[PDB]
Amino acid sequence: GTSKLKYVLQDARFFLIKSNNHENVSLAKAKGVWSTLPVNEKKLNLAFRSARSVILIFSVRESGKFQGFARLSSESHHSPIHWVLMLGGVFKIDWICRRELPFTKSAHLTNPWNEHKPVKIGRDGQEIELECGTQLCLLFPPDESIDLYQVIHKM
Repeated sequence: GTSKLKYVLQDARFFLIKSNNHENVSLAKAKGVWSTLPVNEKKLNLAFRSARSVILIFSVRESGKFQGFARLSSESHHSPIHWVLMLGGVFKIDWICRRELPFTKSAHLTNPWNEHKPVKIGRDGQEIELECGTQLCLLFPPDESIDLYQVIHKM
């Protein structure tokens, strides 16, 4: 069901994460971490202290899809992660959906914080407005392997 998901998304902040390869999103899915460049690190750190939930939505560049989304559980903090690359600290994340979603299913969603361009268009780190980000997350296929009870307890 979607109800606990809606609870987690309530008044959350959303950010578009662009990755240039699948290897890094596979590592993120496996180890519950992410790292980004400092301009985005400072944005995410400010947003983490600001909101009940800060959601990253992942897209690998040239794939035509989003690869899932996750929730910040930490601020960035400085075991070396062997990304396929000046980086910042490491955020710990909790995955809410590890399922893909093709851009063709999100064509009706525009992002007011990026000139109302379709939500798939955006620089790495681009913030997604509340309602667009919420509906984008609800578009993903339900990930039956994930239990949001643990995640709700961290709010």
